[PDB]
Amino acid sequence: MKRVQPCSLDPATQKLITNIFSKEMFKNTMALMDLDVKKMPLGKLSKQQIARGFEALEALEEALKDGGQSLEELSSHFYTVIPHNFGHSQPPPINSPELLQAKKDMLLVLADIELAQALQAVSEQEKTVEEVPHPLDRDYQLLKCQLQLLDSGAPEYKVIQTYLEQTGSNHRCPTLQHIWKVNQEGEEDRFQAHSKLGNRKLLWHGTNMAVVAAILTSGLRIMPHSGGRVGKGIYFASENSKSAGYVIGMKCGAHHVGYMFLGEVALGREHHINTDNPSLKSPPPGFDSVIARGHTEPDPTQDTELELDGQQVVVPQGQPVPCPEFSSSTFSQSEYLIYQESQCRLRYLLEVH
Ligand SMILES: C[C@H](NC(=O)CCc1nc2ccccc2c(=O)[nH]1)c1ccc(S(N)(=O)=O)cc1
Repeated sequence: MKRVQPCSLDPATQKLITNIFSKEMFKNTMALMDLDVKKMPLGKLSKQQIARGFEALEALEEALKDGGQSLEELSSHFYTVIPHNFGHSQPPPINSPELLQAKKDMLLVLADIELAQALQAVSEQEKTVEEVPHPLDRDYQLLKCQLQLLDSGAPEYKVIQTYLEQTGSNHRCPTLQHIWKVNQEGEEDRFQAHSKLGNRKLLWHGTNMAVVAAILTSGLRIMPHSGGRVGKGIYFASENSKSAGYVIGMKCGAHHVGYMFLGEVALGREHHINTDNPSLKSPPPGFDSVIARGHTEPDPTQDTELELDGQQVVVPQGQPVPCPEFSSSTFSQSEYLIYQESQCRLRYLLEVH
């Protein structure tokens, strides 16, 4: 009988680790994506199944763009590979770009749920040691990501709170509960490659609770089937309200808990666009980033800076104001795009209610 060592984590961090590895959380997310958890339990999810789903979506995409299989037949194959639940009615045929991308996105999220399950598999060294860490220590250790909870008077704390408050929704701004500093080392080496590149900004990235463990383990990633209104890159926002739209939170007790990242992004020379371009795979030549510019932007006259690893990083502090040059943009709020994973380092994780 092995000893369970006492937990080293503070209460807030124990809660985070409980939440981002929660089996209920993961199954709730699968239900929210219309998956049939009975047919596709967490422990049964595999990389092969996910890869087969992407092959089925690739066939669908080719059909959508002959005498090949019907969209219904090809949809049926996808739905056999990745079981869905629509209260035991037929699932719907995947017959639009929008629905195709929504299934790609679902699988990208499912891939990160499978990553978290794979991470948790018990190693052989763990079966042999006579003492084990507390389970929340074990789970924290698996991330290979240093988290340090910040208190009120950490130098950046007020700056981050201000960014959240001034750029979050005016009527029901998310309520800040915790901030952690995030150090995923060996993001370090690849990030140091952009050390010459100025124009760094701290930007919001909101996400599903179900992908937080994966992000902490592996950083923000660009995968083969990722897409959106500015193409195949990593998406950020300068307005918390925009990123908060992507936060899938979870009911815990009387409240709704969600997580948002702050990334330091080396934007370099910006290419500004004012119309959607879902086909982009890089900036144009001589540019380091693409900014889909919104009707509004956090008032640039109120920008401050933080010093992170000896570099100045801009942090907006202003309420959003109108930008006359982009009053006719297809974007209400800006989307900031990088097309190399190396141009972002995770810096902070916020718990918001
Ligand atoms: C489908 C899901 N996408 C998101 O979570 C997008 C979240 C998001 N989109 C934004 C778009 C514009 C501006 C801001 C954001 C943002 O803050 N989050 C996703 C989840 C996981 C992955 S992975 N496993 O390839 O690293 C990729 C994509």
